[PDB]
Amino acid sequence: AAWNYGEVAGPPTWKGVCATGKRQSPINIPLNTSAPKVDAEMGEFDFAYGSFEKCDVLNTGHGTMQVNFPAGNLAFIGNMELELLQFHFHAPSEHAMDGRRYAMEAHLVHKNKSTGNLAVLGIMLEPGGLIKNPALSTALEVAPEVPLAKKPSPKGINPVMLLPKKSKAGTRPFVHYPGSLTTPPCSEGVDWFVFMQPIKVPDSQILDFMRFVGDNKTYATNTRPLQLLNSRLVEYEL
Amino acid sequence: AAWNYGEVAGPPTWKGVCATGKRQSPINIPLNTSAPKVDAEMGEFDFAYGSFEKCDVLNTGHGTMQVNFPAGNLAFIGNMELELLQFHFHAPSEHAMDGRRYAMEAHLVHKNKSTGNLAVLGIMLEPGGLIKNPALSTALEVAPEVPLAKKPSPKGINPVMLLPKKSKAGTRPFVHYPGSLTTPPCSEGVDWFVFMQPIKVPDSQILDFMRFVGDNKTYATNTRPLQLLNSRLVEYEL
Ligand SMILES: O=P([O-])(O)O
Ligand SMILES: O=P([O-])(O)O
Ligand SMILES: O=P([O-])(O)O
Ligand SMILES: O=P([O-])(O)O
Ligand SMILES: O=P([O-])(O)O
Ligand SMILES: O=P([O-])(O)O
Ligand SMILES: [Zn+2]
Ligand SMILES: [Zn+2]
Repeated sequence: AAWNYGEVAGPPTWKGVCATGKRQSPINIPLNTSAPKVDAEMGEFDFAYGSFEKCDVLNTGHGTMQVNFPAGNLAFIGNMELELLQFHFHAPSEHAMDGRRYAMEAHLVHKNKSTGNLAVLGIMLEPGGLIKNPALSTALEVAPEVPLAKKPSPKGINPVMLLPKKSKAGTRPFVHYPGSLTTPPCSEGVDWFVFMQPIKVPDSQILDFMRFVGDNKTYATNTRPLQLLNSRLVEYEL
Repeated sequence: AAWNYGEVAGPPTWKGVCATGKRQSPINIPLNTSAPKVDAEMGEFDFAYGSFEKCDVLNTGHGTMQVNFPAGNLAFIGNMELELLQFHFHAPSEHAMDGRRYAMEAHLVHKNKSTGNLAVLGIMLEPGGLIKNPALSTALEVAPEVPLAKKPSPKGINPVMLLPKKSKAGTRPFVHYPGSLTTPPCSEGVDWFVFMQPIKVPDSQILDFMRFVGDNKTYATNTRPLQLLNSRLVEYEL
């Protein structure tokens, strides 16, 4: 009949810009579309991330844990310098590609040192991996139980492990578009770069994360529904 | 302000008995409780599932697939004859054990020949299994992806495979309680038997099922919240 489970009741009740905004994330990312793809002409990312950062792991109390970093983790793109602030995860992925979401999505949030605005790199996490992603692994182990608490992690964290390998041609193809934080206050003016290439994590880790989101008592999600592109352009650095 | 993702939005708005009835499923099943427990004194289940070749797999448009059986598969418990009509699944589990849901719950739905009620057997699926479960596997393989569509299974689907292994005393401990269907119209007078011993399953299959629940484009759940026990008691045949 006309009964369903439906989507989580949360997001559609969010107020503020979350409802009125016209530049909201996440959005769909067409990549097998018939429409012309506007090249972002921005170059390739160059990453200067540390290999054993010492991090605070916060429990955001909204599902994901948040691994915070000290300065000196820099990513370079389009003549700007982005500094890494923190990473966290969402399951399922928040962006889709051609309408389809992935098992998880890592978000690596940066400050644009050039501008002061927020930049966010999104990486899709796919099931099927056989090597435990140590960044995600450490972030699940150190994650404090009490919401809004934060323990320092004993192990180091290499955030490079949440980025795609360079392809056979040396690229890390991506798409770029202006958007917003995916959680309240859903603030706009955020620059989004989303990597086309997923990383393969093991299925155990994805379930571990959904378990974390469900507070070790069930399996839950923490993703916002797709938003309307509106008059925005997605730019492709393939 | 405060905000969350929440749970799915559909269930709390299901109407009719879903809302008014006082014998609804699922429920939390205490086990590590001081409280004394009423023994079911019903003996152990015996299974005579035979006519499992040539059965249909149906996509219900409500998340799970449903493996329909022909007449002739019987289960016996107490003085009672349970005729298997179909099985399907939920992720995460619908019933909880001390407030803990498992990754999946299998529901084998029978007609109780002896009372003219339905009877539902309920098995928890945990991750961490080394062998694909064959019933769940074929269910996933054969299940048509188009909603409302059904397809005959080429291979035979042995429903016994969804039952936990006998304990080191020859038994499969379970709890019994009168409840309802977990989906609308939530009709009451369903006999629930929930087994206490989960079956371990490869994480691949759990994500594959959550994938199926998500129209093969996301990962989603299909579970109703827990329901008040009210006047009932839970019978334990441990
Ligand atoms: O440091 P990368 O950007 O060459 O990996
Ligand atoms: O920035 P490079 O040294 O990884 O090419
Ligand atoms: O990609 P899978 O086979 O781990 O589900
Ligand atoms: O950084 P997010 O949580 O707003 O996506
Ligand atoms: O393989 P497990 O650790 O997810 O059970
Ligand atoms: O068999 P159920 O899922 O309607 O309880
Ligand atoms: Zn995020
Ligand atoms: Zn069910």
